Amino acid sequence: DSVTLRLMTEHDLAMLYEWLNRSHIVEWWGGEEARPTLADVQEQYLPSVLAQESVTPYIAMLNGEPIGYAQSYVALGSGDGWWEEETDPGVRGIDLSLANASQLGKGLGTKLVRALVELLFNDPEVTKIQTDPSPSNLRAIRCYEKAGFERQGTVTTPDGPAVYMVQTRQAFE
Amino acid sequence: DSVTLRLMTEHDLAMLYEWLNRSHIVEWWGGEEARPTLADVQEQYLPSVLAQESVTPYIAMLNGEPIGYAQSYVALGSGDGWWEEETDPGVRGIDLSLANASQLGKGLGTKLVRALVELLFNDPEVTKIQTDPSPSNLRAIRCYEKAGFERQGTVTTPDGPAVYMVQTRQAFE
Repeated sequence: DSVTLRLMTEHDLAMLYEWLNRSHIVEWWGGEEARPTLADVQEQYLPSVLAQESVTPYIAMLNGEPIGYAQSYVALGSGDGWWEEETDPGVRGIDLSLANASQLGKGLGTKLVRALVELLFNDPEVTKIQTDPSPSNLRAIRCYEKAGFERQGTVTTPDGPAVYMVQTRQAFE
Repeated sequence: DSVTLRLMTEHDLAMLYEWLNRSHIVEWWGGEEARPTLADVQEQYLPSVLAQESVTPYIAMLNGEPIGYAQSYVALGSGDGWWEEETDPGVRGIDLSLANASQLGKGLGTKLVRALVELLFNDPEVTKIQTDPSPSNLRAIRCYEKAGFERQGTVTTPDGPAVYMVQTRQAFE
């Protein structure tokens, strides 16, 4: 049980494309529809395109095996209505939504979160990590808390209410 | 005649490597030194690595042929002491130092500048483009002025004084 992260590179885009075609669920209410093409993936996840939005892509690995995709982003200046009240350039948010996109039968839980937190605090410009799980996602909230995150309350995002959680460098230590 | 820019991808790293061992000048005051390997270049300019620093890499093209490399960056929050007085997330900096690195002949002047500015302003989050040429570089400064930038004065950077120049979305229109 060794969970670790690396930068995602373009060679990973084929793999991500494969994983998104595993994770593809059309719910009865039917957003989604499409189902991504290799070109769709390249277009959305190209590292250079993510760079324009201050997003950094990662591959989460279990025992050297890539099992999912993660992203960190600079909260401040995110746009499309995201994190509009942010003031501090050092806040990084994390997006673990694709962190089991390979559909392993078990999630890397707080181990995954700790490794991402540790990696991000390696950059001296980073002051605090935030994450915004669904208010109904009690298990993810608990995993974040076990990893050192503290619930701050519920915020309205473009995707709806979210439970806003943070870990400062100081708290992390 | 027709200058365009596209996002740089990993495929371009070899070409960039070649351009760099091509426009390679060692100055009497010694620096630059080591001389770049493919590995140095692929490591330093890997788009995912640039993403971690909120830097977007571009390949400048003339009539569909690659002639040089350009980067833009989010000024706010850059660190290593860069742009510490910035407060606006919408500010993007440009770095044209390698924009004629193919050294295939005559340089794209204002045309290049305008195309990079246009591309950045296509992002609604971008409020202002900045550039920081050497104060002795009177010709670069003139090209930036022809392209719509306005001198704001001289600022101290980690690399010494630079002439601070900007073009607001308003001014560009």
